[PDB]
Amino acid sequence: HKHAIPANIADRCLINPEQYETKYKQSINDPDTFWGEQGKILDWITPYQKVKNTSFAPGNVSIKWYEDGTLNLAANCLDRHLQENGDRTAIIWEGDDTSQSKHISYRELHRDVCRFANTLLDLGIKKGDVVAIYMPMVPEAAVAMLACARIGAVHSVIFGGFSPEAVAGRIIDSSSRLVITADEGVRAGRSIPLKKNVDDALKNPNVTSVEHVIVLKRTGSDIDWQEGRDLWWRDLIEKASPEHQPEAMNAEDPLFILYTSGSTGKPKGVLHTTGGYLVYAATTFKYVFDYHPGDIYWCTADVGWVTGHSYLLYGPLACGATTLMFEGVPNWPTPARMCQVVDKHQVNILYTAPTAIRALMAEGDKAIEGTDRSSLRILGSVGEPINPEAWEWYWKKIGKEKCPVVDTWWQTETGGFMITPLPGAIELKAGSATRPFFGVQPALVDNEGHPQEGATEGNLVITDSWPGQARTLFGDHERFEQTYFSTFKNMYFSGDGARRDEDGYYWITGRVDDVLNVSGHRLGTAEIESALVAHPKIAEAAVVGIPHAIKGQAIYAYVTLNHGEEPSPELYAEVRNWVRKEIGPLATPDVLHWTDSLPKTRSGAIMRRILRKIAAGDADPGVVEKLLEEKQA
Ligand SMILES: CC(C)(COP(=O)(O)OP(=O)(O)OC[C@H]1O[C@@H](n2cnc3c(N)ncnc32)[C@H](O)[C@@H]1OP(=O)(O)O)[C@@H](O)C(=O)NCCC(=O)NCCS
Ligand SMILES: CCCOP(=O)(O)OC[C@H]1O[C@@H](n2cnc3c(N)ncnc32)[C@H](O)[C@@H]1O
Repeated sequence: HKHAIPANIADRCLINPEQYETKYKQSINDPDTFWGEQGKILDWITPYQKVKNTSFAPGNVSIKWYEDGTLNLAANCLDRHLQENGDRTAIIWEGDDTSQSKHISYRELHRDVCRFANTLLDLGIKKGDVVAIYMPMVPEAAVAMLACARIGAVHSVIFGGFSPEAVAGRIIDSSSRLVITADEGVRAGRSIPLKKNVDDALKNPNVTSVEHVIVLKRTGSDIDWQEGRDLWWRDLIEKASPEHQPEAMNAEDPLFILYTSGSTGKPKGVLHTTGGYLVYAATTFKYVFDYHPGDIYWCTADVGWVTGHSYLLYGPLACGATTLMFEGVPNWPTPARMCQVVDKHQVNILYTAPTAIRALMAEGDKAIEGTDRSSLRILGSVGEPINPEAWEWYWKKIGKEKCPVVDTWWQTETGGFMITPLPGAIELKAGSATRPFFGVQPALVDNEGHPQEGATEGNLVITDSWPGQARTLFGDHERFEQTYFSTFKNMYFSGDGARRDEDGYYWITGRVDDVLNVSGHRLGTAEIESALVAHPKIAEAAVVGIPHAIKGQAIYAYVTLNHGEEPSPELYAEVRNWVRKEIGPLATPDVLHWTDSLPKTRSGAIMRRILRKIAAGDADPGVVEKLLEEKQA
């Protein structure tokens, strides 16, 4: 049944159950008053007058918030805190090696961001230019992002785990002018060859836009160097002035791109602007994590993903929080690592992923052995569904039965939390995201777009805009309309399925499109198919997800070879390595199913549902039996 709000939370919560109901209803009935007042969570250089100005209508998808106002994201995350809180830790950095760590005051963070901003400008970088950031979990990644935002440059963070080919792709689509990386990343006592990956990516003859590469000496390893192109981070920043006066950006000036896998084609750059995004990130962070000054906060998400943008850096810093940046993996060297970090830094709010929770739970009490955990007050979960027994293990083992768990459902296209508990306001059901946040109107529709009311299930749509909504796909607004606003007209389609129970709670069941969730990573099946088919021995491929006790879904690839070609264990490894090279280790098929029996319709279209069910272990009609025999082997 429900978990009641505990008294300690009741005594402190910013939002109680009555306040939730009042605010939500105003957020929907009168969003201009509600967000007009709520926008004051930030400092504006010139105040807005218009608040909500959005349309989801066919041929007129247009989203604007606070449009006539100006601000600077770097000033809201840094400058404004300096006067009263400049000595406060903005970022606690915990190294993969626990003997290495740092506390970085707001004043120290501000200074390096000013220096790096001048560094960028001196390099000929201007407002509107795209800057690729391919960084490990080090504070210099945050410096780079915040300095881009300060000067109105549009950063494009590329997750460090992508391959040279995945990196080149992103640089080409975005016309990145600059690449910011490190000699090597460090993760689980191991090096990641980031700069060398950059070298390989930049040899792709279709990469034409890049003028420099800035390189942080993280490990001091021997690397190759291209004179003139390659610049050391330290060389540049030490010669830069610490004085930088921030200019006003418009609320709708582009802030960042994030490449996101979709149901069809290669990943596209989900674009966020400035005002609405930052208002929404700060508002959701504060209310949902019940942030009180002095609260130590740790989100485990990588900087390379939206969770890392909104809830490691932007939400927290705007709010004047201490946010923890962990360099490593929550279970290395031992499964107790995560909770040792909590004890070490007296962390009060912990926000992580179900895959991580499941990985720790497999280790049982080894995940908590020798650790206290008493500083914790709030837990959270993001990225994927969480089953009740993982939710209960997390709530009992990590939170000592004392901490509410906020299961936050949202996406890269939403900027911030969409459906989530608030810890002082909403009683928890293990596995449920619960109720919509302020300004969020979910609905469920069937495949024909018919709204489904009460306790039912359907396709999860949002029926109006909210301040943190992505504004477009980089260079392709028509695709943006087509992808999200064309299936169910006048509505934003999330691509997820959900049920709503008799209490009005949402239970997110997962993607209903051809998108996979693998270790809490969003990947398209079509893009893995392309990677595979690009192999010179492969003619066809069909990728499906299957359940996996830790990963959530594993990648199961049915593969048809060019005629005359034979399978082998050599070829098996080689085809996995092939995808590892095309995209990255994150997209590596778990299973390869060699077949000549791909099930096609009368018009040659792949019957995915049957592949899915067969892989899950349970025209030319004969193919099913051959597929089942093969699967059995
Ligand atoms: C559970 C988890 C901690 C396990 O991590 P893991 O032990 O490294 O295993 P993963 O499946 O994640 O990674 C697979 C590979 O990618 C590599 N990798 C992972 N993150 C990397 C990074 N940041 N940079 C470079 N390589 C990375 C690993 O080293 C591994 O490589 P290998 O096969 O050569 O050994 C991790 O998958 C995780 O935190 N996922 C949740 C995602 C999330 O945070 N959700 C919300 C984000 S929006
Ligand atoms: C939120 C950070 C992840 O952003 P991405 O844009 O990479 O992925 C969004 C998708 O992750 C799943 N998802 C995310 N959170 C949840 C969640 N809390 N419960 C169930 N599924 C979730 C949903 O399917 C969603 O469409």
